[PDB]
Amino acid sequence: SMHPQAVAAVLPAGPTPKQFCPILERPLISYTLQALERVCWIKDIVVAVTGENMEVMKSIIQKYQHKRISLVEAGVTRHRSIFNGLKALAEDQINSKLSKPEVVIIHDAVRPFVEEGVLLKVVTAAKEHGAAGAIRPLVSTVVSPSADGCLDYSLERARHRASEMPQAFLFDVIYEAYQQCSDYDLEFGTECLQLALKYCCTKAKLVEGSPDLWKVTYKRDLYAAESIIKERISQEICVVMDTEEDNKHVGHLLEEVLKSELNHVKVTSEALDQCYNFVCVNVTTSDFQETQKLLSMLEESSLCILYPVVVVSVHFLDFKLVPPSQKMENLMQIREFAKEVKERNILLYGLLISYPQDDQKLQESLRQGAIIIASLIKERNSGLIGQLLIA
Amino acid sequence: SMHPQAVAAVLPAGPTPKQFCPILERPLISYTLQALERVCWIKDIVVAVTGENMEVMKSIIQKYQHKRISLVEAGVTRHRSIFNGLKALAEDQINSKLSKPEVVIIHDAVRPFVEEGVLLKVVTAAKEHGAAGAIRPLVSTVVSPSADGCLDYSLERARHRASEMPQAFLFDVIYEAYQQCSDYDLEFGTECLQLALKYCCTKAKLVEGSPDLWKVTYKRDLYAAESIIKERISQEICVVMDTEEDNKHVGHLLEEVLKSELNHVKVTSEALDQCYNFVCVNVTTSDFQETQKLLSMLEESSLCILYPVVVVSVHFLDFKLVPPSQKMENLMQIREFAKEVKERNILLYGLLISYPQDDQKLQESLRQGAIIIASLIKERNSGLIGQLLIA
Ligand SMILES: [Cl-]
Ligand SMILES: [Cl-]
Ligand SMILES: [Mg+2]
Ligand SMILES: [Mg+2]
Repeated sequence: SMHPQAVAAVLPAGPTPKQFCPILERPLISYTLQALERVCWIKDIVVAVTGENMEVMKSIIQKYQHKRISLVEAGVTRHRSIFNGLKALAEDQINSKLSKPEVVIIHDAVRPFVEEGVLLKVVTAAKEHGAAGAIRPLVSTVVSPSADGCLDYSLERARHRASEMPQAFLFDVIYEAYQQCSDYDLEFGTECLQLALKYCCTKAKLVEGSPDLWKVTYKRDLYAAESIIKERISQEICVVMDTEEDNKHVGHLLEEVLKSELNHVKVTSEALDQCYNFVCVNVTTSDFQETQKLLSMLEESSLCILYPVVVVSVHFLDFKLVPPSQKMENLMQIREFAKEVKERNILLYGLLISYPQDDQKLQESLRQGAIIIASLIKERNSGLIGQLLIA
Repeated sequence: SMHPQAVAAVLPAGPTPKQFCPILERPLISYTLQALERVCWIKDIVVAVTGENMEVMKSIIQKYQHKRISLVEAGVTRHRSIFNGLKALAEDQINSKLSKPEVVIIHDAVRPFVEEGVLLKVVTAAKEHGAAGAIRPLVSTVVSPSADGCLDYSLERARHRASEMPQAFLFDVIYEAYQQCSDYDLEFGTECLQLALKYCCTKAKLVEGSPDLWKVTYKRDLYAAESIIKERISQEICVVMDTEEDNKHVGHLLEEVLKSELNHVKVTSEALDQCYNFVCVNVTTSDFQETQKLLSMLEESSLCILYPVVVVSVHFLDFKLVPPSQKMENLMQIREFAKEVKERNILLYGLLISYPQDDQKLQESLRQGAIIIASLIKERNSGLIGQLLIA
């Protein structure tokens, strides 16, 4: 209850920039906006986009239900885009629609893994100093080429750092800096903290940042970001079951084995909240009554808007190696359901567990079940939807 | 037939460095060595490792069958490790075991995506200039902190570049540079090209490099590298079949649909060479005679040493929705085979295609088959081995 007061954010969102490149069919900028919106004390988030993209952005705001977002037109350069964002926040006009912050954050649309910690640190350092920025060590040596493309000099790696986002400023300082800024610097400047230093004699505080702060620039960064996203949504599973005592027991049985086999995963069970993996468990039918309920409940929801939701429909059934033909015929309705719910961003898979078995055989099947489920969750791959797997 | 003559390479292999971190259970350094060994004209590859790791490295050389590798002891710093590598190549002693190169390449063990192109360019520039290095543009602004951790100054992004590997030198130049180098510079220097400039007045040629040249430093770089590796081994598939005319036709049928559905994939068919994906096709039995032959042929091979090999055993069978119980019982031997060959780094999956069907139903099953196969290839995930999938 001690959150910074009067804070807003500005994102310039103007190889080619990757802010609209999809990850799991969702544009990268949407993940960044989500990460910023989760920080309750950032009152307004001002995003600069170009005219050609203004409609894509608005559609993105609607589709993913982003809150506290005000759009402004980007300039041709990054400093111009940021200035327009600050203008919109200045509350110094008849036209102004937004409270003037004390502290403003600058972030980039292609840096989706920002969290409340580093933000708090840069906001706090900026109150005390006027300006602040996240830094990282250099991995590569920096060099200066001559006109003919030969080594002129090398810089001492230990005396330099890479400037990263987020940055934060006392609003009046940075706004005043932009108002004094030469048009040359607006065109060719890359670094807001250098503006504050040159035009307001404000020496920014450099805060140490995590490896997560990097900017998505290349294809390989998109790969890395996809993986981090998929890992983070793999850490929670909800096992769902009927009130029937048979179903509750196998459901809880599976819950327990998922907990013990998948270390560092939060597993819960609900009868029949930011969870994207569901394990629906059934003994008492050769059908999908429980799974159908769960799907209809998710087809409505906005869980499916934000990330692909994985649903594993699990059936405990009596059989030696293969279940009887007629029961297997019923289970194959999974294919049809999977095809339908794929359209709503749900990935539906089936898993058969032989029940009952001898103790050790059943233990092994439960472990295999857990591994299979973890695998389907990890990969989140649409290619295997509708399959009936066996533990 | 115009390859550079008298070339050798030196790799200093001494968060914590990631050269022994596994990707697909194979250490990162092994992928780099493979990439360098593929360049035929690099006569010797000298790798510096620390004493504690000398045995791991030797084991790695044996396990993955690396050629042309000579090991030397790493120093405590990077310049010391490189000097020892050059010493071993100098051929200026009774103890010398290696031809003296005209040009030597320096590379890093944690940069596995180096290819003949950039190598040729830096070797060629180094003949003409004495020294040469790959460069990249800067993504982040570089700054200098003051003692109290505040912004001192920012560097102009457009006048600087990030120095990357590979680098190459006329041997005598760089060897002479190391022989004149102060112990301070051996301790604190990060940049071989700066050595050549300071101690031999050699201005290195800066060659433009690809985004692939980056160094694996963080967990997120390991993710990216894994993805790139898996993508590159996904571009070739071998469909394997009996001489039986029935099997040849369904095998070739599937080959053709894989070609058309998987654009930019090289697909070939062999009867029953750097391919890690096999599709074994069978109509004429409810058994795995053809697949067993293929597995035994791979259990011997060194394909499985370098990358996990994916094998999809495909059965075309008559059935409406579910195949008859007794035939399904036979197909479940797949589970047992998969468990066994997993130990030899082979990932075995099963796929059932209903045959015959009406034209359009069969077309659809073939397409789904292709998507399933592509998915299993893409992910290369051990969790789903032994499953019988249905197209
Ligand atoms: Cl402006
Ligand atoms: Cl030495
Ligand atoms: Mg600018
Ligand atoms: Mg050194």
